[PDB]
Amino acid sequence: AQNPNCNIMIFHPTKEEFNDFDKYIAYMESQGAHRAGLAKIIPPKEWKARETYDNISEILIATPLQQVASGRAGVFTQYHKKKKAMTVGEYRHLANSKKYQTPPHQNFEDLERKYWKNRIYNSPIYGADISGSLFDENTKQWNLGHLGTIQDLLEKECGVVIEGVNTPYLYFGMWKTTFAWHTEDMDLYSINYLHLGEPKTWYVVPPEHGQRLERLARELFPGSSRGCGAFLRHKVALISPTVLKENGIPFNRITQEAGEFMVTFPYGYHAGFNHGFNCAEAINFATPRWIDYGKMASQCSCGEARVTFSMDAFVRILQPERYDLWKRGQD
Ligand SMILES: O=C(O)CNC(=O)C(=O)O
Ligand SMILES: [Mg+2]
Ligand code: NI
Ligand SMILES: [Zn+2]
Repeated sequence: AQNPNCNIMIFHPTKEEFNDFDKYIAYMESQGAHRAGLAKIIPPKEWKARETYDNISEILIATPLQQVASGRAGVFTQYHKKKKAMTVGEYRHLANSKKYQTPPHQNFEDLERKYWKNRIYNSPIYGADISGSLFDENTKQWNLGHLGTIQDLLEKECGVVIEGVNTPYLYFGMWKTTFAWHTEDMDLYSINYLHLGEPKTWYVVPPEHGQRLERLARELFPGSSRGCGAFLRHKVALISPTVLKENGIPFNRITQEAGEFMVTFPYGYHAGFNHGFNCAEAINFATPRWIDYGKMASQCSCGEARVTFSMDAFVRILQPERYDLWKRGQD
């Protein structure tokens, strides 16, 4: 078995290898990359997502989210308080202000220490989940707005045609903005490109060990666990690496820099934080190997997780027994 310790793998495709996205994903999996839950892909040196980022400041962040924490420094939840709209230029200036900017630090490890020590005492503002793309239409390789759609994959594998669309999302971050522990909707893959700015640190649990993380989360968030049988679908819980190590949960960590792709694999729980002002683009995707994970994906039916239009069909076709109750949650 390839990559039996489930280490995060880093790939350096050539420009020729960068042509066929599906083929490269399948290659990475042939080498065991999925066992980690997460892989990094460094694009060939010839490639670019677009010519410059000089003209992005007038993008609107219609609903910036203030991420307010509750709990202890290594075990907390976050809720999102909606703020008034602002442009990307306004948000950048905010991120760089004395109240929100990255503190002085020695290196990524020192910054990571400061994040876990101090995150809960601040409420950074995240421009998350903004439909759109920063890839130039002329970028033909690994263009996250031109990928094969999940509905087309389901149709090719299973023969059933379904409604729904699959488009990318932009994320504008600042120091301490945080993504809570989660897998993707329907335990899909994700791909994330860091277009510009400061790094993003990731933590990930190997898919084969995801249930160990779930069991710890039920112990650490006991009221949330009684409320919902899949409360990590709410995307609000944080657990630090120190706490994970204390409880024997297998995980790995890596820092993504501008110009790099990350791929998350089906049922790879991940969480992380931004180092400073940045912009990422991400989308879900599927492969033939996903289908069996999609059929088994947990679901939130308490009603909190409330998700896209296109997830309906995935539940309806892959999880017909659950359908009924899940749609009661969504309505
Ligand atoms: O970058 C972020 O805030 C969150 N991204 C992801 O969870 C992803 O790409 O799967
Ligand atoms: Mg603009
Ligand atoms: Ni994700
Ligand atoms: Zn729920």
